[PDB]
Order: sequence, then structure tokens, then C-alpha cells
Amino acid sequence: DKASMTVKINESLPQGNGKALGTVTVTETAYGLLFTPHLTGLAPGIHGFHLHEKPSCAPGMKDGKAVPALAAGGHLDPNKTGVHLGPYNDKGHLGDLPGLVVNADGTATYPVLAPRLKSLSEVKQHALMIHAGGDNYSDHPMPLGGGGARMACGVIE
Amino acid sequence: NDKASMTVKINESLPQGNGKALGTVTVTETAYGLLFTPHLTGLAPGIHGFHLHEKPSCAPGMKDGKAVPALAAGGHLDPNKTGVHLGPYNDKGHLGDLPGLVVNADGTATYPVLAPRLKSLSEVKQHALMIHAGGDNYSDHPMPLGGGGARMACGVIE
Ligand SMILES: [Zn+2]
Ligand SMILES: [Zn+2]
Ligand SMILES: [Zn+2]
Ligand SMILES: [Zn+2]
Ligand SMILES: [Zn+2]
Ligand SMILES: [Zn+2]
Ligand SMILES: [Zn+2]
Repeated sequence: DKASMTVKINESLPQGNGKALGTVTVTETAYGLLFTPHLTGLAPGIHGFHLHEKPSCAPGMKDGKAVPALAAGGHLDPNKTGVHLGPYNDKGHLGDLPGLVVNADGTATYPVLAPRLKSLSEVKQHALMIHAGGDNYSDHPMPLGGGGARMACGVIE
Repeated sequence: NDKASMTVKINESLPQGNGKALGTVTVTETAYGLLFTPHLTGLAPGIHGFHLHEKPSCAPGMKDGKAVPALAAGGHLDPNKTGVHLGPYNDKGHLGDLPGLVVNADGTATYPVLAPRLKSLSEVKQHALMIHAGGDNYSDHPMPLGGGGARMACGVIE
């Protein structure tokens, strides 16, 4: 019996949840949490892929405008580093995962290992977020890796 | 703040010998294993098999009267003699199994890939860094060696 679980992912719209885009499997390995995606409908390329603090994917208000998945808050960051440094650096947000790789047909199938995370309990009650932009694992030149807008989200557990 | 790091140059692998230079891959020690950061151009968009092979050569090899590209690098690095391809997150297979190399739509590869099973540069030196035509499902099923198929670019580490 592997320590494994799934998370439903939905489109993040200004008014709430859009279509189900599929799932992501989260599995404990000898090397940390393996995120095996099973998603469809995404823009080909590499997308910011992070655990955000709050167990919500609902939109929020910012400067009078509807902001998709804003209720998830920022990146999971129990060490209070206040810095986005990616999946391989202990000095930044614990919620920083490797970029989500999206195939030419808009599907995501390629597994990504986040070695800093060791058990399922560490992802429960957080939002699994997929951004429009990519992620260079830095706050420079763009904040939070350049992920920009939130466009897909799933509350884990 | 600092970790061991080294660079490997990558060349197209043709039947005749080395092809165009395609750029480099940086191999860096992290607290989580070796990180491979590509700086590559001229690759088919998509995900490619990406492995360390036994021998310090990217040279063509002869097989059945034909020059097979990078065949001189031998098989996948397998010090424990597992004889099986199970990918970068499973200790029961080839130690040389790395995550699939991700190639952008524009033919460049930039997305860094971590191989947690490798800890130090000493483990990768004097072996070949191989880039396959096909992808890698980290299994000998349905196809052998992850379905990597032919070798199309290669670099000798160190
Ligand atoms: Zn994010
Ligand atoms: Zn972050
Ligand atoms: Zn700059
Ligand atoms: Zn330094
Ligand atoms: Zn190979
Ligand atoms: Zn192998
Ligand atoms: Zn060796």
C-alpha cells in the first residue's frame, strides 16, 4: 500500500469553479512527494505549480475586481521565509513545486518530484495551484516566479 | 551558501560521428541530489529520454554492419546490476535513469530536472549524458528502457 492520494483540479474563473480539468496524484516516495498530473485543457508549456496556504479555490476581491482562486492566499511557507525560491531550496516557500509541464495537446502527464515535502499530511488542507505563467524559482525578475494569474486550482483533502 | 557544480557540452549524435553543438547541461549538487539544468537548442519539442550511460564515449558504434549513433556509450549506468529501467525515483533500477528532458516548443531545453538518487559529481564523471529521440515512461513496459529509442545527442561528463 503506497501512501498516495488524488486531487481534483478545476478551472479558476472570476465567478468560481469552471470545468473539471482532471486530477493530480500525490505519492510518497523514498525521495519525497511525487506529483503525477492527469490534466487536460491547459496551455502548452511550463506553468507555475504551487501549494497555497488556505484550503480554498474560491475567487476573491482585489481593487474592486474579481480575482480567480484568490481565497487560497499566498504560498505555503511555515518557515516564514517570505521568499519564493523553488522546489530545491530550503530557504524559500515550502509550497514551491517544480513547474508543471504541459504537452502540446494541452495535457499534463509528466511527473514532478518535490523533494522537500515528505508525507501526505504536509499537503492536506492546502490549495494546489496552477498559474498562467511559468516559474523560474525566483522573485526576480517577476514576483513568485512569474506565475502571474491563477487559472486552475484544487483543494487537497 | 555553495555547492559543487560542473558543466557538460552536448553534441548531436549522428551515424557518422558528432553533429552540431547543441549547448550545455549544468550538473549541480543540491541537498536533494544532482540537479541537471539544460541550456540546449535544436531539439524536437517534447519530452526525451535522458540517461547516464556506462562508457565515457559518445562515439558511433558498429552493429549489424551499420553505424549506430552514440552506441559506444554502452548501456545505462547500472552499478548495482539491477538490469532494469525504473526511472529516477526508484532504487530498484538503473542508477543512470534521470527524469525526462523537457524541450520547449521552440526546440530549446531549459527546464531543470532533479535526479535524487545521485548525490555527488563523482558518481556521474566519466560517463555519457544521453538524449534520446523518444520519451521515457520510466519502465521496460510497453517498450524497453522507457521507450527512448535512438540516441540523438550526447555529451561525455568530465
Ligand atoms: Zn502560486
Ligand atoms: Zn513560492
Ligand atoms: Zn535580471
Ligand atoms: Zn557563494
Ligand atoms: Zn539511454
Ligand atoms: Zn535505465
Ligand atoms: Zn562511475
